[PDB]
Amino acid sequence: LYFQGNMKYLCLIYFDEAKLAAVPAEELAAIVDECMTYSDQLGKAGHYIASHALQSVQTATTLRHQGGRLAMTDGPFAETKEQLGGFYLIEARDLNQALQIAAKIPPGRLGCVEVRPVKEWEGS
Amino acid sequence: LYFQGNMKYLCLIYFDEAKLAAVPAEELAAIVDECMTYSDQLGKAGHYIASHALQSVQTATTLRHQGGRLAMTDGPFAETKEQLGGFYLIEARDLNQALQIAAKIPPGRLGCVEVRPVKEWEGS
Repeated sequence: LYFQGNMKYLCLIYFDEAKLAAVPAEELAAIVDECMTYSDQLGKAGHYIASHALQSVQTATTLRHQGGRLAMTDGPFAETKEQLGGFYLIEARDLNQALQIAAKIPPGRLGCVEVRPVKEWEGS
Repeated sequence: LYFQGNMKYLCLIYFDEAKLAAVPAEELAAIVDECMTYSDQLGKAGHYIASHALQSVQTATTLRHQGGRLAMTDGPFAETKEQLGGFYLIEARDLNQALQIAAKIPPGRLGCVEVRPVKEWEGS
């Protein structure tokens, strides 16, 4: 007998925010539409778990535990070339299938998509 | 009449993977337990939506759309001092309440927690 499935993967959508100005507003809207349509197809296929587009890192607030002290700072965890702009939490039969799905995430064309397996293996 | 709530926030858990070796294995296990207990309390309170610990960035695979070409590379989106090691997707009345919850995420003590509002505002 084998443990019964449910391999989940976090598909991280990374892209330079400073380049959304260069992208025509109408095409940017298309990505949003294709994204809703893709999520629906994923849902019907049984892959969809959750997904969200994130607001600018400018809206972020970071909390860091230093000594035993908590410090609050404006902005993201760190300055990076590409910021985390959204994610898709899915379940697939394996990493290869997860990559096939991630390759189709619409917003991913704005930069890249990092596929990371989660630790939790739900099943029996 | 006001639009009816459901403000969601992504609490990103960041920490240097190279320092999990320095953390005593037993204390590391405690964090895992406090984490399960905290998720349960969050669930009962109505804040919990989803949460996952991520496997090492070594298990990551990144997909990037260049010209019209898709390139696959081993590893994360980029090399950073602290890697994204997990997340909590929650809903709170506002950012201040979201920060109060994030300040209590157990794994957050390994580095920092970035709280980012999602774009989607579900309700009516």
